[PDB]
Amino acid sequence: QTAVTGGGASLPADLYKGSADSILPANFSYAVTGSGTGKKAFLENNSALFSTTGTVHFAGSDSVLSSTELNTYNSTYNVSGDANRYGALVQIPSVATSVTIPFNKAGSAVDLSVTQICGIFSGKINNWSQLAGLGRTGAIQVVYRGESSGTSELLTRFLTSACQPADVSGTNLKLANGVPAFSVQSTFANLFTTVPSNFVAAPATGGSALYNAVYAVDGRVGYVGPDVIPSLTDATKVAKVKSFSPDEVSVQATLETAAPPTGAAAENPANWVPVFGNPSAGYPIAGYTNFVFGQCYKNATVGANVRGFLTRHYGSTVVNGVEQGPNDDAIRAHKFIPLTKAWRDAVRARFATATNAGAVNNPSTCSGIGRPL
Repeated sequence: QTAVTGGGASLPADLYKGSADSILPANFSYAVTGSGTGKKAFLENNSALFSTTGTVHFAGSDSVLSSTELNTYNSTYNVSGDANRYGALVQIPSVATSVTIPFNKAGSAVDLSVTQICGIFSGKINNWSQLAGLGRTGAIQVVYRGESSGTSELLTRFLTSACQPADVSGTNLKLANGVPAFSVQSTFANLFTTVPSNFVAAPATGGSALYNAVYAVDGRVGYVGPDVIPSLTDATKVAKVKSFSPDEVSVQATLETAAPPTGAAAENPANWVPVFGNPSAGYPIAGYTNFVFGQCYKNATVGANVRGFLTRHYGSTVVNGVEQGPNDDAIRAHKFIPLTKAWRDAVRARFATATNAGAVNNPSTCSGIGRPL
């Protein structure tokens, strides 16, 4: 009977549950809501947001925990001396992912420069004829996620980092340094003083509904994680960016540029999710999608089930002479990027190994405390 209740981000949802190769155990549930609702469900321990009851045990999110979220959590659920505290939370990367740019406009292969992508998503470029050489004409309608979304956060972090003032001049983006500028937003509409009229919210929650909305009306463009894309390589339907298809992220220029935190750095959940807004090589729109767990569970079987999952997902095996995580074949089959060995080792050592003071249901740290039965 023991249930492990979660949900959140749509981007990794099919890797996690519902496919023949999905990686969460059978007793883990995963209600797809988008990352913002997932974080709220965990942080406020509110399973109604996952259409169920009881304690929320985890969330998936491709939106990082904010400073305010962490401080509110600590001061509510991890109070010094409080016998009723839940304890610390755990934020860890799960896989890395690109963000893809599906579009619905017949013609030749499309390769967008940084300037052009910035122009489309700011509203500056609003007609296909304004994209030189693409052989296309007509209004561009941009489909975006109405709910708080990790995919939105990943895309807007890239746009904030890469777009120059001249790329977004003459738009409704909120000002920075006196000029329109992208900012990091999990609620995409919050980029703007007023949303331009050629931007439309997807008609249902989740990236797959956004994807289908792109193909419902000629001339649309959107943004979505790669798993739902039927073909990442068909540049007549999924744009290249800077000459790269979305399966050409440079692991060297992204994941390998940050090592796992240690010591007090490892006690701070924010340090477990590096961000790479402007990679020096390769397909440039990429980041981590993450889990949020409790460190401590009053239900010992939930704690054991979480540790067991972590031991597999962050494990290490040598297959055909090549080291990999145990789930890496499924990760790649879902069009995602496995974590590097250093990160898997660090997560496994700290969070999955019960004798470690930082581990899920470590007897010393978690003694008498935890998320409720």
